Amino acid sequence: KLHKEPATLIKAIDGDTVKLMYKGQPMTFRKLLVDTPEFNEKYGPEASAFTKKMVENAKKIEVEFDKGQRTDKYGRGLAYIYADGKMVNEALVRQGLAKVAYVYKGNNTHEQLLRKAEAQAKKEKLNIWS
Repeated sequence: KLHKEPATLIKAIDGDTVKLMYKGQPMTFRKLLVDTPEFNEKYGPEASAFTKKMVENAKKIEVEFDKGQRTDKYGRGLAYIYADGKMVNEALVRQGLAKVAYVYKGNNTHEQLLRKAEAQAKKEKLNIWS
């Protein structure tokens, strides 16, 4: 069972990385099970803009850790990010602005949900999939 925890946006970084105040401290988060293009590749700025809008325009941001390792080696929180109850990781993939990433260290709870969204984006030849 996973639980959502409040966070506050500090700064949108790129498609799949964002900085938030979490449990009183600023922390950089990496979105679980997604890979957005780096800003200097195709759909990079598109993925960055999408995430940025979602997190800035949200009234409530939440972070949901999975059951695996909670930080990568670069110190980034590994989480599912929600803006107003809506999962940003999922939205990226469904919009075809991110691919589903390999499972990292037991963090697989929403893998099927995301592969589902990705198959549909691909079926629609949407963005990355055009």
